[PDB]
Amino acid sequence: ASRILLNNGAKMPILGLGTWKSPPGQVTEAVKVAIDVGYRHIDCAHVYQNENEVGVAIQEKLREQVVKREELFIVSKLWCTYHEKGLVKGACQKTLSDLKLDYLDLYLIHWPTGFKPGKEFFPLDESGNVVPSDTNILDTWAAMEELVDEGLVKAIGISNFNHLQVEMILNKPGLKYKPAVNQIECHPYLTQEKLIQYCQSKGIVVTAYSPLGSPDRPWAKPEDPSLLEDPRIKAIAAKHNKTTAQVLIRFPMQRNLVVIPKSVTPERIAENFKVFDFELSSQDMTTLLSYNRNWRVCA
Ligand SMILES: NC(=O)c1ccc[n+]([C@@H]2O[C@H](COP(=O)([O-])OP(=O)(O)OC[C@H]3O[C@@H](n4cnc5c(N)ncnc54)[C@H](OP(=O)(O)O)[C@@H]3O)[C@@H](O)[C@H]2O)c1
Ligand SMILES: *CC(=O)[C@]12C[C@](C(=O)OCC)(C1)C2
Repeated sequence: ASRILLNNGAKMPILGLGTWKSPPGQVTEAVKVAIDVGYRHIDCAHVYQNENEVGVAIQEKLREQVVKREELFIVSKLWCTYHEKGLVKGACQKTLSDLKLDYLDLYLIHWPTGFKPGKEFFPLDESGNVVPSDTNILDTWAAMEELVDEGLVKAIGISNFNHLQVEMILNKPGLKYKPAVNQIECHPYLTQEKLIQYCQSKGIVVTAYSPLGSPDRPWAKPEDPSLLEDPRIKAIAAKHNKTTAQVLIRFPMQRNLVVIPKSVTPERIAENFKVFDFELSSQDMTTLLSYNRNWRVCA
């Protein structure tokens, strides 16, 4: 099965293309190649600063008759400076305009924390701390629900929400739509077993971000661990005649997760799609889960 049924009745492709850190001048080609090779799910965000160029690729592939819109599953996210109820719709409309789309398949609250609204993505103060906004996730959620009612988005969800934050949404007085997805960091060093089990028990699909460990993340240091170079994981890959990246993508798939590896390199975009022709064993899965160290790319 290449798609997972969401609680809104739509089917979400279990493999998607990530676009954080994909330069504007390279992401159009990346999305074009991804669609050609079979990807039908693109993970986007306003803060990635490249939605226009993602949209150019989508429009070109629609024009070429490679895909139709209903075959694509386009995800974007609401940035922290737009958590005020009155700003959510405008943020969504700006993303739709940049992507050249009439609707999104899924729109996520990018992080539970609201930041001061304004012209800074990351308003900071002298202590190095973010300037927050007078917002809370329940009022922001009500504004997200309105986007579903208006037909701008087919599903709404959350990202980087912990157990208690998910529970706060689910217990929200007046709740209209449950979150369809929680998108969280997940890989062998941060396996998220409890949060995943909780979300799945509530019918919330989990998407694993940074599944390769985000080796291109800013501020990576030589002392940091590296999933792609972990010899224990290389050994599992060699056993299956696959690459380490392919093992790391297949791992979340066998946990009934969606996974969104990022690449701008055509060969790697294609390699990362070749994960439907093999199975990790039960022991492979248990062994990968045993590597958890609660180590986060995104703190
Ligand atoms: N919701 C959130 O807060 C959040 C946070 C983080 C990420 N995300 C989403 O999740 C996506 C994936 O996470 P990520 O971008 O942090 O990192 P990632 O997908 O774990 O890793 C991307 C890095 O791996 C390299 N790579 C890709 N395929 C490879 C392969 N087959 N062999 C070797 N290297 C390979 C890429 O290189 P090249 O691109 O140069 O090929 C890039 O350096 C993001 O792009 C974004 O869409 C969301
Ligand atoms: C990893 C972490 O933390 C993070 C937040 C982010 C974004 O998105 O930014 C903007 C670009 C993910 C970084």
